[PDB]
Amino acid sequence: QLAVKGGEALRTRPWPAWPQPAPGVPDAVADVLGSGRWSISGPYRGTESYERRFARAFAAYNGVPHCVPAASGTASLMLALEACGIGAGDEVIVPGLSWVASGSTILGVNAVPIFCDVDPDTLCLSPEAVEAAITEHTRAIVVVHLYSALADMDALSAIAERHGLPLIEDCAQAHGATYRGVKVGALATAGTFSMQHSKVLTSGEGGAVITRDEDFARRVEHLRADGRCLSAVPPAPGAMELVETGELMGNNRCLSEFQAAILAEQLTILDEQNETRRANAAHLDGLLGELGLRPQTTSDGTTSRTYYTYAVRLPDGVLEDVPVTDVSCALTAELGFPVLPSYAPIPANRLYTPHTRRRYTLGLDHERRIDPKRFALPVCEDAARRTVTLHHAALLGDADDMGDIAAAFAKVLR
Amino acid sequence: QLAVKGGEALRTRPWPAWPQPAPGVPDAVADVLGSGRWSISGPYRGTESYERRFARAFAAYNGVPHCVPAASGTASLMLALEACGIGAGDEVIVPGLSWVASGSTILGVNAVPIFCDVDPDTLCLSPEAVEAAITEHTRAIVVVHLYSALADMDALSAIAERHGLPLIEDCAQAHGATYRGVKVGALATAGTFSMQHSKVLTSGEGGAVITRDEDFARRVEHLRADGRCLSAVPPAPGAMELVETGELMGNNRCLSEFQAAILAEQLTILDEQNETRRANAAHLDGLLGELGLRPQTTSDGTTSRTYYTYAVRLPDGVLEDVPVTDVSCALTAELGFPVLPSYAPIPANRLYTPHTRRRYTLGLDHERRIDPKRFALPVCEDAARRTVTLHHAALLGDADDMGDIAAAFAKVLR
Ligand SMILES: Cc1ncc(COP(=O)(O)O)c(CN[C@@H]2C[C@H](N)[C@@H](O)[C@H](O)[C@H]2O)c1O
Ligand SMILES: Cc1ncc(COP(=O)(O)O)c(CN[C@@H]2C[C@H](N)[C@@H](O)[C@H](O)[C@H]2O)c1O
Repeated sequence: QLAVKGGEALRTRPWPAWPQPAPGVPDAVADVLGSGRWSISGPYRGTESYERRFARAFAAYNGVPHCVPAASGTASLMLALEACGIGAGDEVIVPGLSWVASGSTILGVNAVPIFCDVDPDTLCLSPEAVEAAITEHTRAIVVVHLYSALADMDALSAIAERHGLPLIEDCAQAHGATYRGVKVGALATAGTFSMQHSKVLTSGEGGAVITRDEDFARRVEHLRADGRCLSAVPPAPGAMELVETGELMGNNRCLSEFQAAILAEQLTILDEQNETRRANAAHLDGLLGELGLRPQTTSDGTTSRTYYTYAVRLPDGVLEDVPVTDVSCALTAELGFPVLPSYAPIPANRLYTPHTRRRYTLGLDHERRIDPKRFALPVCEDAARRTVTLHHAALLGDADDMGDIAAAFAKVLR
Repeated sequence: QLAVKGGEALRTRPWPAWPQPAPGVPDAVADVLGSGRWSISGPYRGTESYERRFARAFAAYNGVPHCVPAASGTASLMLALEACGIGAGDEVIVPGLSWVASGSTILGVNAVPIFCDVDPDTLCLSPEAVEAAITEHTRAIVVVHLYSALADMDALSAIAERHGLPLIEDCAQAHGATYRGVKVGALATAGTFSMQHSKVLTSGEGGAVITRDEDFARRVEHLRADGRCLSAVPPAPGAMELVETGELMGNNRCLSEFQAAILAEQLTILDEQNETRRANAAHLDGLLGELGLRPQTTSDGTTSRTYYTYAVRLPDGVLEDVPVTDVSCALTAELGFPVLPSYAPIPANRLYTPHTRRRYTLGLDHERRIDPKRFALPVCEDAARRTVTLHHAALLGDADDMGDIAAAFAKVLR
């Protein structure tokens, strides 16, 4: 009966393509091609760079005054980290359940990630877990709005404010979502974004840092352009717009003109796309609830959700002896679309191997601190055993598609 | 009479635009747009990624079996360093005279850069300096083919081999140059490239690592894709092509498909554009020689030069107490094209401030070793005080263009 064991698939036809190119992209790219400036680090040519146009637009969209575009969400994390003053030996609190980059970025600026457990329904950083993990070395909190949920920002902001800690929102999986009507990434110290391929807003690769703090964005600017930042006023044509101010050392984490032009165009269809997903997901939550599955929920205070990924936990007492990879494999086969397990908890992820990397060999104390064996994360581990996920391309079709998703799940439950 | 001092400029006509888009780009990009895969970290869709196409193109272009593309010349360096096993506290020998990233990339893997003086005429890393600077802590040598010159690679390889030290060629400023017939970056352990805007091969932002060691490439691969590597053979369509091997922890420094596609197109005309620059530079060498200027020279054995930038030392006993910035500012106003001082030596570069980044505060002994105040680089200092430069866009025009350059020099020199 099951396709994985040679049965008939329920469905094999294609799902929606991703990404969906916005209509203005080829013109915007053509204009870049002819501009005589393909990165911000090239000389001023008399008009505004697409790096700036995008920054302006993305800032406006998130309802903040500052944005610094960047090469990747990995870069965005690291820039935001270092702009908070985070450095060698500082503890950064992070959720245990996220893509591996959530741990490796902290490592990459020589800080010590302090993996904290997550809420069992939303899978976002547990505030109770955060308070318990604060030490005298703690210097930042990173919160991920994971898959389709927002974290409990009222509680987290409360803990950050009390302790005098910056709170960074990693919105790689949440673009355009809103908590109490404020766009996610505009609620705390700084917001951080991926525009990698799979993300709801994408240029194949990219990122951004957003903030309400001018000095913060200025530090970020230095950190992404080798200690340079854009002049207040444009210079004459042929002169560098990035000035060697040298307030703070940096590296190059710049976003190309091509990618900036692409994101500006993709941004104009973002909300429409998120509406399509949102509606389909509302439909699915119902169908899957009827089967005893528990979809991921969102924190109280959330006013709109962005579905980067649909995550749903299997019903208690069903397939409890079958490894999730098998379950997810059988679903994949019925559906014609990947259905994958939840991320492993980071300290148990085979991709997280800091002792293999000589960059991090900083002597015994630091090696003890960053040893991932120190972290047990009951909720993350359970979620990893029990929760499967679908990428959001699956939410971009018809209401009928949701029926297929439910049919596959029902089939596999027997 | 000087334009800068109120007078009439010599030239106001515009100079060649840069970058020059290759004719296949729009179609290439449109192909990306509709492909359903905008990065390598997106699932496989039944055809080769542009990342693979460019990679294979650039490997073959350089005479070597392996190429791993990357997000920038900065990433490329850091990838190469970690793939040599460089980590915390290791010393890496580097030239004193180069863009600041040559220093900060080393710092970023927690290593201790050891700036060494250069050859007074080629401005490239001096063999004697390198030999003098070796210690039991040295774990690599990085050499830069600076501006338009190639280093003495036979001399450098010989020192590398004697000491059992890997030798990385930073070829950011030398795409397609050849030493004794062999493509630059194919001469030692690994070659790193920047495709930033201003470089001769560009996608606004981009880079590559090339090597003939398959294991080394595999390590680079892991290091750029968060501990993942492309499968030996493609998976089924819809499956991830990057596989979580667990062999080696990494970070995201992937290059987007859009950039990959652009670089594959721009590769097809690189040789022709290099020929143009070459002929203009030859002719300009003579003209500037007749004024007592000394053009940058290249190492014996160079079989062809890539001009990323035309560098030239001012004549001895002439303007010999006017700041270089002042001379370079005067030439610019005469030429309607930017002419700039050489790089400062990195330890004296205001962009180079380790003390400003708490990331590096690893302890007293480390902090002292990475203090740039420890260094003395007399040749770098002298060249920086007397050398001015023109980006290679100047070299893309006529012989009349070369005469304008000479005629600006002539005029400034009184
Ligand atoms: C919460 C969060 N924080 C930072 C990042 C890092 O963003 P990037 O450097 O753009 O990859 C991501 C990206 N995460 C994705 C996750 C995906 N499973 C993987 O295949 C992909 O390469 C990566 O872009 C994330 O989800
Ligand atoms: C020898 C060498 N090694 C590594 C790099 C680093 O490459 P990227 O990360 O691509 O900038 C460069 C680039 N250097 C350039 C130099 C230029 N003056 C500056 O305005 C520009 O932003 C930068 O890309 C280099 O020349």
